[PDB]
Amino acid sequence: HHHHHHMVHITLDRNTANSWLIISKDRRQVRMGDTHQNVSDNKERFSNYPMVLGAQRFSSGKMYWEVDVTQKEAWDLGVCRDSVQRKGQFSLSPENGFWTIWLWQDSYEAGTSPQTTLHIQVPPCQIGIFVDYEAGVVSFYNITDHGSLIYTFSECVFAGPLRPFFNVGFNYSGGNAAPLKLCPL
Ligand SMILES: Cc1nsc(N2CCCNCC2)n1
Repeated sequence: HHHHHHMVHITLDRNTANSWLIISKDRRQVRMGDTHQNVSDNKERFSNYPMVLGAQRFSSGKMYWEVDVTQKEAWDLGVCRDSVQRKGQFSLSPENGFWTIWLWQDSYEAGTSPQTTLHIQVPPCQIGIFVDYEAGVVSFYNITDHGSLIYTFSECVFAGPLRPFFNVGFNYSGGNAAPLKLCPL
């Protein structure tokens, strides 16, 4: 992939975060806190899961960014509609407005309905996310393995503005405290 030259500077939107998340001062890192983080509730916040959106909204063009997932046991990454459900239980699927991959219990899977098994030989420490709005494409790249393709969602029906999507995952095990970090360009 030669997608690096569509690189965009992504920052996290505090106001969308689950109330247990801690976003860094530079808005480039997020991690699970050990308690509720002393913020008011609002209609933007993901209530049931440790999720947060990027501040940027995309309705055209080609966009690329990279996320560091080093030492995490569980996470979800990708893009979603600006109008996704925030409150209650829901599944990550294109029908619900999400184009995502994840790590869960040592398996990587794409957020199709039902979910698709991914085949990754080299556990990634960084993930590249490529969106082509006009083509209807969301692609995922293994930066640790020379940029090798992980998954492509094609014929996507975005049906509105897109936002970068993140889930740091729960930390019941004590092995998933590490942050998601947006990597420098
Ligand atoms: C609805 C919700 N968002 S975070 C959260 N935690 C309590 C459950 C134990 N793990 C810590 C995070 N619950």
